[PDB]
Amino acid sequence: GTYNYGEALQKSIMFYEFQRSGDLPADKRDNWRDDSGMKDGSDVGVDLTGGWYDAGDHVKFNLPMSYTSAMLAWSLYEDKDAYDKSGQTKYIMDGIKWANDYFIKCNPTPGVYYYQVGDGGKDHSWWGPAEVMQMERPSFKVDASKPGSAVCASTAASLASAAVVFKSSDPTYAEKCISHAKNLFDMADKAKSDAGYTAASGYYSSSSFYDDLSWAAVWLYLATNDSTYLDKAESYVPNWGKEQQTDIIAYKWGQCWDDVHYGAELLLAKLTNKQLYKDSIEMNLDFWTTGVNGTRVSYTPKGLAWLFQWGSLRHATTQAFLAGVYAEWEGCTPSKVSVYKDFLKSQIDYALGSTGRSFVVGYGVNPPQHPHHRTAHGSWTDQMTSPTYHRHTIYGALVGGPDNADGYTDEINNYVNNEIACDYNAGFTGALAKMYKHSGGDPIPNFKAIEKITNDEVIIKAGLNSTGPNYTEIKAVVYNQTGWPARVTDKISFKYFMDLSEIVAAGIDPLSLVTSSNYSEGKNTKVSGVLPWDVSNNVYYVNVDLTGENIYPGGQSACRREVQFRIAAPQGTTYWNPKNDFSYDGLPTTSTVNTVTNIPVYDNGVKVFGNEP
Amino acid sequence: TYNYGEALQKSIMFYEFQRSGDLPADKRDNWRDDSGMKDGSDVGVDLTGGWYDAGDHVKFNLPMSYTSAMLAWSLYEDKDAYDKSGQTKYIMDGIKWANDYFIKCNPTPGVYYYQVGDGGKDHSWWGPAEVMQMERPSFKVDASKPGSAVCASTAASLASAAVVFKSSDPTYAEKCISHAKNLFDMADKAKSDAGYTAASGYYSSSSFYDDLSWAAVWLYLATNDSTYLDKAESYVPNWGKEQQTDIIAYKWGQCWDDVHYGAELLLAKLTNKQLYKDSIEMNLDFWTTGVNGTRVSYTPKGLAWLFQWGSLRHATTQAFLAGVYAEWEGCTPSKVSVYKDFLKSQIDYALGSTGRSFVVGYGVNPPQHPHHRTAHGSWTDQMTSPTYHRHTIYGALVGGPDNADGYTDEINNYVNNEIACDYNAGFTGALAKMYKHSGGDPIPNFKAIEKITNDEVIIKAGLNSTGPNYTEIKAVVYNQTGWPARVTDKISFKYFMDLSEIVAAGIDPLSLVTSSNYSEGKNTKVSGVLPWDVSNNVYYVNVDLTGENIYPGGQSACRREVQFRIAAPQGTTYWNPKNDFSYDGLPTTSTVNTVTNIPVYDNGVKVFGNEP
Ligand SMILES: OC[C@H]1O[C@@H](O[C@H]2[C@H](O)[C@@H](O)[C@H](S[C@H]3[C@H](O)[C@@H](O)[C@H](O[C@H]4[C@H](O)[C@@H](O)[C@H](S)O[C@@H]4CO)O[C@@H]3CO)O[C@@H]2CO)[C@H](O)[C@@H](O)[C@@H]1S
Ligand SMILES: OC[C@H]1O[C@@H](O[C@H]2[C@H](O)[C@@H](O)[C@H](S[C@H]3[C@H](O)[C@@H](O)[C@H](O[C@H]4[C@H](O)[C@@H](O)[C@H](S)O[C@@H]4CO)O[C@@H]3CO)O[C@@H]2CO)[C@H](O)[C@@H](O)[C@@H]1S
Ligand SMILES: [Ca+2]
Ligand SMILES: [Ca+2]
Ligand SMILES: [Ca+2]
Ligand SMILES: [Ca+2]
Ligand SMILES: [Mg+2]
Ligand SMILES: [Mg+2]
Ligand SMILES: [Mg+2]
Ligand SMILES: [Mg+2]
Ligand SMILES: [Mg+2]
Ligand code: NI
Repeated sequence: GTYNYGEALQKSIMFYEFQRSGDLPADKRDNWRDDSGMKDGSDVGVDLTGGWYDAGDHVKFNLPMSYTSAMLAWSLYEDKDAYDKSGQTKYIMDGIKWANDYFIKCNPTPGVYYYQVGDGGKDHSWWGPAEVMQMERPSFKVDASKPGSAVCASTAASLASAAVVFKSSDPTYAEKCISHAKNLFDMADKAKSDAGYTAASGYYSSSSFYDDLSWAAVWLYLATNDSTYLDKAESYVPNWGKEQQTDIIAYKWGQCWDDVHYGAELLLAKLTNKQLYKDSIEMNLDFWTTGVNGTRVSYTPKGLAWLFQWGSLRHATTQAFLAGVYAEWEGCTPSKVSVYKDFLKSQIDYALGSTGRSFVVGYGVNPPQHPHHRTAHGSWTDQMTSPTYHRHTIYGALVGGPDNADGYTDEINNYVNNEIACDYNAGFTGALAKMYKHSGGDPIPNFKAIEKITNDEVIIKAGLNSTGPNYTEIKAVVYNQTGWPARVTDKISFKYFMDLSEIVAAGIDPLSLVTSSNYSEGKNTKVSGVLPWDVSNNVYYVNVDLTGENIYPGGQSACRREVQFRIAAPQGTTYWNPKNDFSYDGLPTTSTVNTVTNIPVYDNGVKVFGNEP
Repeated sequence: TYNYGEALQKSIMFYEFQRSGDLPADKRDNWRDDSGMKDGSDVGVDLTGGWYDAGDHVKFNLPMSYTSAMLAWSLYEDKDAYDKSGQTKYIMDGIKWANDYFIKCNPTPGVYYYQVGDGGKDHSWWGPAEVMQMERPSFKVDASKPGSAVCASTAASLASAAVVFKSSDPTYAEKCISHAKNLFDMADKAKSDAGYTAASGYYSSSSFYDDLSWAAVWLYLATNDSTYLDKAESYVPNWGKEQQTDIIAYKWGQCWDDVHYGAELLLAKLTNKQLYKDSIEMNLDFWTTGVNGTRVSYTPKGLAWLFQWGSLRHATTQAFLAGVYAEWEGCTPSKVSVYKDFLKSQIDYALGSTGRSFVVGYGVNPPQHPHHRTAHGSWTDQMTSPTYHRHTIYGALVGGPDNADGYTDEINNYVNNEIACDYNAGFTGALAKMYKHSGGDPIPNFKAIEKITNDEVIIKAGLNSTGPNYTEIKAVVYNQTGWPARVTDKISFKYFMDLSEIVAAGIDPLSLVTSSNYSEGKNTKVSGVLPWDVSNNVYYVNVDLTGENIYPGGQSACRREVQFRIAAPQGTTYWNPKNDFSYDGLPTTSTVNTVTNIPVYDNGVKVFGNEP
């Protein structure tokens, strides 16, 4: 049971690059993600482009998004040596900056914070790649009158933690992050309410904000060194959730997007050395390991600390991270250090392959093949079932995980065991960095996700629609099956080649033949008259132009354009011979079209599919 | 402000968890059992019983008798509090538990066993009382080797017990008196602690005239024979004085080593002489308002702090004496409220006035790591494992904070976090008085039947070595018993296989060869292949550990490793471990892990794992 923690780490970081929204950098290392959500914020007149899509959807939910970047920054703060040695420092910093540059955009003026872009209902009702989304993507904000303490504080924490890890390499950016972190924190602190945080209801409803206030205050303290914030962080503790039948700080759950008091108390213990926080975090970690006060988290037969049905791996690997960080602190109860470090490894190893298979996409043995993800799947027909395989490998994604009995099924709509999301990989990345520091495992040098194109991106299918002594009528259908990256193809055209030697010999002008279209989709489709290709050899063709048609891989009608065209010799004549026409050879009889390779398709004049005579 | 009745109830219960010997069937806990069952066997005397002193298992009669004497004093002073709280039965059972033991320790006139167990050997092992393996020698005093303090302290315990048992059990009261008289005679004739040596380093005595007066006072109350009152008073000029003065010491407090405080309090009530009234009030004043420019230290949060060791023990004991004296008609009127305020303030500090309780299993945020072997319940002779106490020793008052209220709840801090008999003695009496004054209902029908929080007996296994014709298993059984901790000498386990392939090969499953390369216990017996459910071709290998002295008291002690193999004829290739029930999930390495398909039995009863 040996696992390459370095490779797992580099892939977990790369996962977020695949989640990026906005104007993607020229230096990206994949060939399947491209610009998307480019009009984000346009509905309110604010540039809100950037950030990460939440899960297998394209909504930008700022609570889990900010929780994610705050956790990544925490990891970099605790283990920079791991990121430097593994050569991954540059990549995680770029990811941290990607999320935070967007949060800065979301705080355009003091007192205003945009916390979501996209409508859950509108976004989830379409199954296709991010690059060609066609639906409205509304922007939502909170302010003094419509407060969002949890999301504002979670974002302040992300910005503040970003400042901590960026201060050394670029103080100006760190300074800017702190400025926005302070405003968002003040908004959250004064309001003490999530009343205005409504667009995320049912997706990321907030069940607490005092935890976020402490978490944000702790990070502002670390970024500014102003104890004002440390006092504030401690002041919220009495208001944190407690254990039902006692008056003790809650300890039977774990660090997650909705509950960050575990991370806050862990850091408060390290920063103040106060018994209360040491007792609290150890009660939580003990519950996750050896058990405490006659209570322990459930464990699957195969060794996974199982909190509950949704994202079991997410919870276990996040706790593994906290256990690892706390175990290295001098204040940790000496007798628990080994228990905590063993827990860190056991849970991470479960995710990586201890049961005989990996739960990380594109990593290890038998990794998940069908994670619930729209863009990685790459349907061009708005169907979760087509194609029957994922066209892209979204490296590093940690799936939800098995049930309490280690039961797991790899299906695209097992939206409970196979979901993937930013928050699922956040603590995981931190735990991996800690294990790499402990046990190594070499990352793949200069790793990239430049995929081989596995299906022809723009094709054409054709068949004989009608025939007569003086004519041939073809039914052709062009299909946009683009995926590298998925894209609108509005400059497509195709050519139908004929040998008109028989027309010339009959004493008829080959360029005089009547071309026509019985039917076609698209206001712009244009069928040319007969044009010369290689006159010396009597080869001519008909050009069918679809330029202007916004064909995109987002539905049956969307991805295609059918065009029926005919070429006719004079009425009443019988010398027309389609049998010596290049494009007629092997042409499917009947109108039941089949893919053909002798009716070449061009993209902006460049042949991309099929052959010429 | 606090529930004094519940506190009182649990403080009494504390002693039940300290009990050594053959425990009663009416026991209200499921984690303590018979222990120290051979106590006295080295001298041919049944010396079983009594209370273990602190977080250890030595029976130190000086603090033990001080404790029971103080508990009886409380019952004598406040029977009405015990009756109303419905705890009378429980404190009387405790008082009798200690005194029945002291009686056993006085087997013949002039002979007194004052200790069972050796501090050095007892403290060198960290585990539950029920499975102690070390020798526990008995020690005695007699005319040639005297122990005046321990003999008189025991006489006081027995005589005070007689006073409170006289009404309900006059015969036992007489029994206690008979023995009290003999031990006091021993102490009075000898006037020396020269032979009291086995407790050196733990409870060495620094005075015995105080014990002589304390015993004489109780013998007088028990017998009404003026002879004893005269003796009690005759020892006063021999009590320790305050340095450079002829003043009876007043700057310390009532405790196992110095009982002149309790003796003078009682002598004041019994004789009304000014000498005694002045002396006890000088002590109480020193502890409250201060006196002659001197006063005990107080912590910022209100704790009268006497000494680093057991600060709570001293403060709550003085609280008890203050309460008793304050109620007496002879107490200076103006000091009555002062003394009663002190009683409440010191008790409230112990119960939770600083924001947390210093009483195990009581109030808000009580101590979780008291220095106590059996409550912790380690099965590996490790103070550090497990990292939490497997049992809740209700009522135990911890040592207490430093002079700045600093307190660290950790198992290894035996100075501020140990618990002991004497720590709860005066405490119990002060609690009875607070209950009488402010109430607080005890918990109805309270018992300490805990849920089993860890599998008491488990087995871990792994694949030792394999082959095309065999499977070799390495398994380790572990005794992690705690309810109660116990020797598991009737343990066995079964390894199940499906031998359909053997039958199909024309071979007799019962002919396969079983063997063992390594075995930890000398009684380990690995059977040949046996039938279990032949209808489904299920056979098994039975591994019997019966006879093994497996106990929760050490890394090697609690476990037994067994490596066994089952093999088909050499050269054959039909052996298939995959359809074997016990092979499923088996760690494919010599590194073992907890498994649930190799069931463990205790006297034939399956206690861990599943069968096919
Ligand atoms: O009281 C117990 C603890 O509850 C914690 O709160 C829980 C809450 O009780 C529970 O219902 C949700 S389930 C939640 C899941 O955690 C998210 O990861 C998941 O995300 C969805 C997203 O909503 C979808 O839009 C996309 S398509 O898929 C992702 C897949 O993950 O949504 C689920 C439903 O909202 O989790 C809460 C957090 O753990 C409290 O935080 C804790 O304090 C207490 S003790
Ligand atoms: O000089 C001032 C007064 O001294 C009194 O005598 C003191 C003595 O000087 C002092 O050393 C001890 S400290 C002692 C403590 O009292 C015990 O309760 C404690 O018990 C230990 C036990 O020894 C261990 O075997 C077990 S595992 O743990 C328990 C934990 O409590 O041991 C401590 C060290 O031996 O206290 C004496 C009594 O107060 C005189 O009695 C007094 O007259 C004078 S004025
Ligand atoms: Ca929260
Ligand atoms: Ca032709
Ligand atoms: Ca003495
Ligand atoms: Ca078999
Ligand atoms: Mg660009
Ligand atoms: Mg570090
Ligand atoms: Mg603790
Ligand atoms: Mg019995
Ligand atoms: Mg079978
Ligand atoms: Ni598949």
